[PDB]
Amino acid sequence: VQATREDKFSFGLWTVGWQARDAFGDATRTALDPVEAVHKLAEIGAYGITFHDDDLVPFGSDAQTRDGIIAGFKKALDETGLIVPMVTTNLFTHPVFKDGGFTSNDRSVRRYAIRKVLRQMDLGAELGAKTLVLWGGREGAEYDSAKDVSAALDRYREALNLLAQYSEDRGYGLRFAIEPKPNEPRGDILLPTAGHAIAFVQELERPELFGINPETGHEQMSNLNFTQGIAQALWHKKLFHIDLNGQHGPKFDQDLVFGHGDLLNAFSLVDLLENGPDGAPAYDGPRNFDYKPSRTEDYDGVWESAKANIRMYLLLKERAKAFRADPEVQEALAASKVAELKTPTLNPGEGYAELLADRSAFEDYDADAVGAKGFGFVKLNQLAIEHLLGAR
Amino acid sequence: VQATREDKFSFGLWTVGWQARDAFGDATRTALDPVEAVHKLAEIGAYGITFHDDDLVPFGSDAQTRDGIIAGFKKALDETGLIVPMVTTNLFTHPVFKDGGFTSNDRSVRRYAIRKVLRQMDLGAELGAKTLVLWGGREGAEYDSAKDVSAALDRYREALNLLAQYSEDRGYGLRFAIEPKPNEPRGDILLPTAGHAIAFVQELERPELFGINPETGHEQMSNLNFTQGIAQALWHKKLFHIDLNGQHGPKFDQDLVFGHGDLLNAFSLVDLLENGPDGAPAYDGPRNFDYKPSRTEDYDGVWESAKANIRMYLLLKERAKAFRADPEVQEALAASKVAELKTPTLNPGEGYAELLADRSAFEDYDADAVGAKGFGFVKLNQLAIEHLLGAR
Amino acid sequence: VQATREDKFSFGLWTVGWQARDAFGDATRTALDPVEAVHKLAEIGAYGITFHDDDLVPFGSDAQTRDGIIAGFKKALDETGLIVPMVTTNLFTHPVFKDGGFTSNDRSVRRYAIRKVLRQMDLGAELGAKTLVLWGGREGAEYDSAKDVSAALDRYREALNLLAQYSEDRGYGLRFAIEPKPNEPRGDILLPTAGHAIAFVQELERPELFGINPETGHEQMSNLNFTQGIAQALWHKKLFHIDLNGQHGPKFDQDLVFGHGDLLNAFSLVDLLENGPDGAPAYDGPRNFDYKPSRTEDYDGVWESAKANIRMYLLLKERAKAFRADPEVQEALAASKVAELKTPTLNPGEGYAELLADRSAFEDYDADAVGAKGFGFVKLNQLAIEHLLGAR
Amino acid sequence: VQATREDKFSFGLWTVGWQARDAFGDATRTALDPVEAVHKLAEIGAYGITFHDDDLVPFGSDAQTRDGIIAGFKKALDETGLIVPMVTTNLFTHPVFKDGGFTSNDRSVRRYAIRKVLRQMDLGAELGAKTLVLWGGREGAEYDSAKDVSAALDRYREALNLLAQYSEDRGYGLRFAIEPKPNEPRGDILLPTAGHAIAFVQELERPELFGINPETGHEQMSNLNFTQGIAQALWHKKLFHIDLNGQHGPKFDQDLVFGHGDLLNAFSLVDLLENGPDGAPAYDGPRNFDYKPSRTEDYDGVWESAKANIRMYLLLKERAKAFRADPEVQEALAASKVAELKTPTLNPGEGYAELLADRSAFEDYDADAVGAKGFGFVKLNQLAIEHLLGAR
Ligand SMILES: OC[C@@H](O)[C@@H](O)[C@H](O)[C@@H](O)CO
Ligand SMILES: OC[C@@H](O)[C@@H](O)[C@H](O)[C@@H](O)CO
Ligand SMILES: OC[C@@H](O)[C@@H](O)[C@H](O)[C@@H](O)CO
Ligand SMILES: OC[C@@H](O)[C@@H](O)[C@H](O)[C@@H](O)CO
Ligand SMILES: [Co+2]
Ligand SMILES: [Co+2]
Ligand SMILES: [Co+2]
Ligand SMILES: [Co+2]
Ligand SMILES: [Co+2]
Ligand SMILES: [Co+2]
Ligand SMILES: [Co+2]
Ligand SMILES: [Co+2]
Repeated sequence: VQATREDKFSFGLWTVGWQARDAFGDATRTALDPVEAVHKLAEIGAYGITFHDDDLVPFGSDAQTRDGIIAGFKKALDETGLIVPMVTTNLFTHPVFKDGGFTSNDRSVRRYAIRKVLRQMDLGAELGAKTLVLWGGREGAEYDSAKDVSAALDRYREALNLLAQYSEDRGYGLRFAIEPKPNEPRGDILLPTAGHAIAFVQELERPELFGINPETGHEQMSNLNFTQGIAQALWHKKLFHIDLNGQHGPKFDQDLVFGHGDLLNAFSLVDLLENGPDGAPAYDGPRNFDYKPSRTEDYDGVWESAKANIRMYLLLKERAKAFRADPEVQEALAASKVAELKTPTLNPGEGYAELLADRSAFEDYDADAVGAKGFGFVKLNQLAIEHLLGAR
Repeated sequence: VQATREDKFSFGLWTVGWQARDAFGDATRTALDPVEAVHKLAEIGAYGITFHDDDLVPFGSDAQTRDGIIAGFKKALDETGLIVPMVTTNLFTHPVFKDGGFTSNDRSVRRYAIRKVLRQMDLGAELGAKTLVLWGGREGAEYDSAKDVSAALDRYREALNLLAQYSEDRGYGLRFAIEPKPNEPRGDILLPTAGHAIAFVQELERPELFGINPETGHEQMSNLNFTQGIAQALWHKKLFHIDLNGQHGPKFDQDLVFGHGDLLNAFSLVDLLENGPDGAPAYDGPRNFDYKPSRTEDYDGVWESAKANIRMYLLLKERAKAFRADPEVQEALAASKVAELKTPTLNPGEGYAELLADRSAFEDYDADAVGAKGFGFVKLNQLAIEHLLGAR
Repeated sequence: VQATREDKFSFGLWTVGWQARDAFGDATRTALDPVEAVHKLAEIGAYGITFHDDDLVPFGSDAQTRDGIIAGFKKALDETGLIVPMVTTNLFTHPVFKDGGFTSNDRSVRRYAIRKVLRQMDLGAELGAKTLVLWGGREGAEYDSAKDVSAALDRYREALNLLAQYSEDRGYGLRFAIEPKPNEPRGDILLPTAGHAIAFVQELERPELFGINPETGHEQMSNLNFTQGIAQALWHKKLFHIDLNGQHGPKFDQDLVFGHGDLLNAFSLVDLLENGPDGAPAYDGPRNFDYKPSRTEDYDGVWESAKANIRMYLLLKERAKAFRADPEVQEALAASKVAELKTPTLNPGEGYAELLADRSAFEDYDADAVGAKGFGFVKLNQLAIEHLLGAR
Repeated sequence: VQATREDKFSFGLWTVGWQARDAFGDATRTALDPVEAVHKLAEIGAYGITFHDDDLVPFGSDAQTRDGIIAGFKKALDETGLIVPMVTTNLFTHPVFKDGGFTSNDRSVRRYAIRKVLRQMDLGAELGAKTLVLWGGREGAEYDSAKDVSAALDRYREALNLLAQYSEDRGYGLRFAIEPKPNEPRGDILLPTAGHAIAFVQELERPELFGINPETGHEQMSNLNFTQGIAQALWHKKLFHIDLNGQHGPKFDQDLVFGHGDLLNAFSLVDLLENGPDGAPAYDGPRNFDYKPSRTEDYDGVWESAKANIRMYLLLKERAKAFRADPEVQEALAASKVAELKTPTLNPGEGYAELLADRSAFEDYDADAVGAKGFGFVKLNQLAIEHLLGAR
């Protein structure tokens, strides 16, 4: 397979552009020119690109410099036909953000953070972005007493309400997606899982403008089931965006190519996204790859790794399709009663009164006999893996 | 120290009554008599007792026996002065619940689970319980293709809506607390964290009636910060109840005495619960110990371990108060700007327009000078710890 | 694909025989007769069976019963052609072993554990078993002050040394395999990893008679790389047996079918065992499956899962073979310099002085230039997954 | 409590000198001058300093430069009375080491790695160092097919045998300590735990010269019991050095101050090292703090955090002593039979033949009765914790 713009594969400028300076060593690669990055991505099939303000414009560029950069950027976008679906702001690199942006203990830092974001919203709106992604990487703590969480969530909410206001007033029409992460770089990060971020969003002034941008590895850093969490995000209708990558459980942030960590979970994720209700995908935003080319690689390895993300997604998609169209899989699903979960437990018009009255629901229920019937879940799981292995 | 009824220490009947039959070996202790349990716990200082229907009344007890049992139990309560703050239902032991109660693929099991709960609701109502705790231990899966999560959430919701309805109509006045857990016994349990459970409750028909019952060990099973998650729950006003115990990170469910796992996090948690605003506790519900006396112990070790839960909470409370009252701590708190997070980021009446007009928040802001100043967090953490060690 | 006796797949009687009584619920399956188990497994393609003394003969059977059971068992093996390659002893189920067998703090329990084992050694020898597997599931602790580790290691060694003495003297010719596990059932188990077990064995009196029996899920419970750990056991020549199963990182012991956990690692493992030096396998013992049919299944599901293990292993082998046989893989391997690690760092007869005199090894070495060339590892890995996926 | 030279606290130059440049942000502190560090460390009570070659002399310094730094360095040592008990080599920062030093797939880097190390050995020898620590941080892989583990161990061994030959010919009298780490910076690092490292070492040519340098946080990254691993290292007599710090389970490398992570295990660890065999410590080497002052701190914070390390150790030492001196603990120890483990299982001159003849060890053994007695481990643990809290 080959990707089409229909696939909606995007990459962050900072993925293919990571110079591979890790916590223990120097960069192994030279910087990638953003224009060059646009051309290369277009060429591999990406439909869009995303970036943090500071990825494009060096922190502290004068207006002439910044203006020049933006202009060339837009020219490259025009020429390749790539779009900018989302934009984001770097609130974690500069020493000033060492205790966070929106929730730094220092009031002046909080005011500055908001201004940095507003400035990025303007640039996003001008490039046509539809969503503003917010990754509060420095919002959190290494020690429990250093941060008042309640005060922190109030401050977080306070900054976000202002951003929605500004957008709505300017008629920018942006949506906002909060990106959860459990830890790294802070010992513990606020809004640690997709669950925590959805519950928070529900407390904003204009909740309908807010959703989440969950990332594969972030949920796997807590050993959570990524597909299962995505399923819940879809049930809430809060999956505004998605970051795809690979990770090997609880350890530092690996940012591997999507599919290179937990393959089986990658497989069920692609099944959930594409084999949505009514034939169609359950999700229609960008399929964003938020990964990093391993430090052992050079620029050839960088493009290889970019192509690997798309290949991995398309291969899994193919196998998910085949899986569902297999009459033996259907038979297994029927035997496992997967679809029976979709039928209400209560009959149409039945309330507690009638249920209470139904002797077959309690008084005459043979718990023991039902408890002895197998669900055939293992056999179903085996068919799924055989499809993934191209054995069926 | 000594526990008072005002401390509100409660224990589940299944805690001191755990016969220590684990996944790999037989019970090392004989069955605990419920009346004895009531007597024993009243003696150690508990103010209330909780139980699952099946802890008290053997599954499949005839009306006569059931009544018999309840009546004796009520005497014990009477005699002792213990109350039943919350009640719960066992939807995980009997083989019929191997795929869940409320979200079992099998529709007949779902109907049965509802009926089983309704009945405990009545008993609870009759015993004066104010909360119904729901632990969906078998709601989940071992294999991704075996459970439609979205359908399961719909069915979970459908069952809860009905319980609320019934409670309201019978005038039971119950509140409902969902207990999240990441895994064990299912490979992955639905509503894996406090966050996922709060997000869910928010989608119910009478959300004001639902909250959560987070457990120390459940959150630590995913290596999450328990204190920080409880802080978020209180922010949301969804801490209906709390289960206290100990755990040593991501491994099987250990159920150790509270403070026997992550000691630093038990300290910070007691601090958060008791050193609430207006001097007073941030939480006024039962401090329930949901733990297990280790298998190597006999009944002496059983009572020893029950008392240890109370001693641990009281010893930590004592140090948390001393911590807060220390002038040097007050000095560290100030240097760390912990309270500055409570002051709004914006001046009263300021909106994006005025913030954009402030050159000092961006254009003339010296991020470099601000980024060079330290927060003094390590010194603050060291003082907290010396207070915990009784070294100050 | 079809299994042959030369594949040497074995199953423990306790695998397919697990009644599914977990820590939270009652058994969902009836007991499996050992004889039926023998016919069933011979039937799905296994070449041998393994068992715990107590799996075959109920703890506390008189010699008449015991003898009767052994004779029937022997007939079954007889009629089916299945062998008993290894035997083990249950030193974890009975309450007496709550603090361990060989390392119980109680001296009487230690003497008893040894006797229990000596007897199982007699049975194993009579059945033709060649290896005695020892899984010290109860050796360890929940609390640090409860167990003197040093004393524990002396006592573990004392017992093992006697076992070797006995076998050697009765001429049983047995080999001993220690099975490492990090936790469950004890909070922490002694000799937690393949490394710790190997180091320990090196200290015995007849170390040549001792090795390890590492299990997939055991090493994954610590988020360790199973394949890499086996590679090290092979380098030391201590891989005497191997238990295969699946697990999803650090959580309770799942014991899923082999390959249903970390699929990518299951792949690299088959590759390591089968594509040994010179086409031939690097390992020659039994490929034992120590898994459990999920609690949600009935006997149909049980036989299904037994076959899933064999299937998984043969599908993976087929793909690992193809991977290595692929000229493009062979080319990527050359580019990544994988085989270059086999060339000694030093020239033949080169020592520190010749090395110190080689200016090209340091003085004239261009680290910057070498530092910039990529290893092409992403590409090589992408090739491996495409083979696994059957896309190549 | 104040530190003495007898306490033997040492710090690596790179601990206090860490500029806080992490994987996600710029450095928040300026460079620390080495002479300054020696002076500041002498002042807080450290008895020695350690360093990587590159921490002292910038990579690629000419000889004049290199020579001047050493001379200055030695003068500071001289003036303060501080010693250099161990030295190490940076085989992880420079890009040339992206695939490892001693086990790089590239043969020229391997040769270069050995030369860089021999050079550091000469300087260590000149400074009086007695141990060479080797942390193989870049040895491992991100992908299984990228690294031939067996060949990697051969090359690791080839290099170490050479280092030993050199030291021994020259009369340096060094001892070598391998430092294990499960991951970070590599996805999986070779010799991941203390056990893997000890087993490896037993395979070298002059094993008596090799041991390990385990680090608190490195074992905890795998959720292993650090005290228990140290106990096993002591039993093998391979504890040549120790790195102390704090960590909160499996997540990125935190490098907190000793005791700021798992406080309970920090306590049992100090009890193990100090309440040794006679009355005397079980370990006699340096107590090295390999930690990092949090990114949120300035140099005031740096010096505070250095002191905190020493303060945590001395406070725990004090409590460990008090614990063991308590008659109630002695009583709890007696009831738990801790000391009974130290008594051989067999009576003097008893072998399998005499054990087999003892009907009481099996035939007449009342296992049911023994299994019913408790060990009182919880009560013992509760006494330990109360000593820790200064509650007794
Ligand atoms: O782990 C870093 C995180 O994954 C980051 O890349 C965010 O996605 C970005 O700052 C918002 O788009
Ligand atoms: O881990 C089991 C869980 O913690 C359980 O004990 C519940 O809390 C109970 O079913 C509701 O009270
Ligand atoms: O986790 C249980 C363990 O894996 C067990 O099944 C052993 O392998 C057996 O006791 C020795 O063969
Ligand atoms: O994870 C960093 C590691 O702990 C390191 O600082 C080593 O100790 C050093 O390279 C050898 O001393
Ligand atoms: Co990320
Ligand atoms: Co991301
Ligand atoms: Co629990
Ligand atoms: Co609970
Ligand atoms: Co096992
Ligand atoms: Co096993
Ligand atoms: Co370290
Ligand atoms: Co270290």
